[PDB]
Amino acid sequence: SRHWPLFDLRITTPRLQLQLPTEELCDQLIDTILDLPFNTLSHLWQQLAGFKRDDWSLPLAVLVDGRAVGVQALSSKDFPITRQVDSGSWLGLRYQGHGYGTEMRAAVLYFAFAELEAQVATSRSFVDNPASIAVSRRNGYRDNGLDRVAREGAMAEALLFRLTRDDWQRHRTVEVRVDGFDRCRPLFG
Amino acid sequence: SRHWPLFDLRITTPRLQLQLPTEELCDQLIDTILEEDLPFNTLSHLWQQLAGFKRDDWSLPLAVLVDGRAVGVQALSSKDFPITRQVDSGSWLGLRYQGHGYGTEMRAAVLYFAFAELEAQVATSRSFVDNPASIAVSRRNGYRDNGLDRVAREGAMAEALLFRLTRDDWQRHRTVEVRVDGFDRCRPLFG
Amino acid sequence: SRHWPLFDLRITTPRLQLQLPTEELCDQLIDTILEEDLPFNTLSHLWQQLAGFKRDDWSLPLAVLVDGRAVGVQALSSKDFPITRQVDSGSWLGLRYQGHGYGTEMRAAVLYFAFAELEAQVATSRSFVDNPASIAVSRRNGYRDNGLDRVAREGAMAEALLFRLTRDDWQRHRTVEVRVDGFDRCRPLFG
Amino acid sequence: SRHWPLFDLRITTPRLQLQLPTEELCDQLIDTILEEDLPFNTLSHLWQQLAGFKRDDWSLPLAVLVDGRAVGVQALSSKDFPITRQVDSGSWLGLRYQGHGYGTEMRAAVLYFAFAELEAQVATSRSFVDNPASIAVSRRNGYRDNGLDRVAREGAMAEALLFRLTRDDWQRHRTVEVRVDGFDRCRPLFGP
Ligand SMILES: [Sm+3]
Repeated sequence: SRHWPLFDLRITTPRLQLQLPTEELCDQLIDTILDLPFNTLSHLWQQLAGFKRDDWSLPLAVLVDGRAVGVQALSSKDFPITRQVDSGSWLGLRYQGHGYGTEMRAAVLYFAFAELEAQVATSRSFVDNPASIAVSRRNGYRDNGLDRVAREGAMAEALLFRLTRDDWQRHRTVEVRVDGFDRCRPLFG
Repeated sequence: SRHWPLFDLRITTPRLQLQLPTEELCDQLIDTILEEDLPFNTLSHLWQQLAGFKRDDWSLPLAVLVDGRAVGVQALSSKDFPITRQVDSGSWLGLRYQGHGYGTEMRAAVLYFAFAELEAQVATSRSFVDNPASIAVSRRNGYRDNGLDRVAREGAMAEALLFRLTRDDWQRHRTVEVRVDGFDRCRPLFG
Repeated sequence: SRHWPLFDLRITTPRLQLQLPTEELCDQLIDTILEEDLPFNTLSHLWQQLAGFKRDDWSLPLAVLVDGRAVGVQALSSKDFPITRQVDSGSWLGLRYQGHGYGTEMRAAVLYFAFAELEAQVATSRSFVDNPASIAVSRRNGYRDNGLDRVAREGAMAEALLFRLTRDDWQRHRTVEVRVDGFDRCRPLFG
Repeated sequence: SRHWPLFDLRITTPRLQLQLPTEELCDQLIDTILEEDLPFNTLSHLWQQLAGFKRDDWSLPLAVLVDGRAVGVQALSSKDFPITRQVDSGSWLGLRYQGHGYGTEMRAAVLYFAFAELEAQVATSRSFVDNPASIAVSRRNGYRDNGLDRVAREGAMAEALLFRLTRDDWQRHRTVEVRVDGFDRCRPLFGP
């Protein structure tokens, strides 16, 4: 939308551009994924609509050559107080195995640490998703506990991760640029 | 969106087209309203209605187009529709588009959709007692009185008129020519 | 509870006493209803209503006592009361206590509390069309017809008649002596 | 209530009795806390937890009694318990009642309930880094480190240590004798 400055945020790496999904990018994302189409829109709509200073979720479309290939989300409750963010992500099947996962994580963590002035970033992976765990290792996260949840009716264990600003800085390798954030700054605090 | 059949629904009258608001229509609708927090408030509300559709609890905000331009919104909603067969409506129309009878026509459009396509038995609406435009729309569309209510509006008491229109009353007295296109693929979502 | 002044409220009529249900009274109300999920569902609903009390959104589920036995519930509730000055009521009465004039006495009890203690200007109620006893109680107490609503009830459509009672209509029709105790300490909670 | 079997559950240790708070016990717990909005805030919170019980999402706030006096609450919670077999706990103890070893004993009580009766596989807890007592309870009860969090607490950032205890570790190292009465009837309430 042209009535919401978060739509003008761009985060760019040498290979990727991240931005809030417009109608066109959402439909590209659904093609990438392909009840699922509506569930995907519904979820993105609800995240966009629920943005508040003290409870926000930014689902960023990840673009390779201008094409949406997945989503890298950043979120936080009580950010102005905790200075802690959490992330989640998915990447289309045919785009996995090319290091986009690591690069797109790098991109949101730069945004978090350099623009939002976060002090900690968290993530989690199912223990049977080594690719996502490898992304966390590469970005310098430290193990931060075990959790058990219901995943499609069966027990799944999740590994939790913690990345401080200092550890982030020591481990970073990806060049990241942020544009459009000046008008957005008042939304976060 | 190209991945949700409700976006292909079209309701057309002699002067109007109603359809689910796309990204472009939402932004046009916000342009109309602005004729600070209001833009996000508006997107947020539309987004939550689009995302919240459930067979047993839905709201359908339809952008109202006059010669291409989004001039306002005519909504229809219902909780437990398959059981109640009762729908409710609410609406707004940009100030510079008021006084042309678009209000009456847009209400007639969703009533046709509710009765002819959804097979509703009853449609309801409400107006603040000091909204003469909405009250006129209801009278021109042949609704019955259905009660007097009171609510809080901006920290003060506001009285509200309730309206009810039944399917047979509508069948026998309706006068607006309405066409619905793209409903067959939507049909399963409602029943 | 000894920590919430609403528990000290007493409304008394010639044959009835109404009060917020304590633990023992909730359990008697459940005894009454049972003339497997039902006990917990009742408990859960009463707890949630007790817990949800807010000045701008409250529900008062009053146990109705005949000779010490909890026989039914006469509820009063209101959203934005300080602004609207309007209250709503609902009730149920155990099967074997029906047909003895308790329904009208229990409505008179809460109506007096609303108009004389809370200083309400309007009281509303609704009754399903297939509940003529409850309809008659509304007519007996002076309520006027105020619309029709359809809702889902046990997976089937049930039509409700809505009722409206102004303070003047209340006054004109009131016959039952009502006394209210323990309200002074509750006063701040309501406004 | 005499219409909800969870009220007939009793968990006892050498010094303590734990049970779901009746109306009288809620009022004693509030008396203990008071040693303005606080009474109703407490009632409303207990009422909501009592009412919110579902197989797939429950919270069990247990009043802790020392010779009939209500000194605190030891809670046990789980979302999707029948699947995860993981429980979480939280608790408070009246200022007057701290430093007597009740915190460790009350934790031991719910752990035994969780592992011996609910057949939990994992128990978790968290403590603010500036709550040395709660941290010591987790350590005395054999929990291991399970990470670091930050939360907003009264408008300021507060760090919390997370703790995790497995059934095996509990079985090997538990020390407190615990008795649980009134659980048989409650079995179907916790299973699918
Ligand atoms: Sm009729």
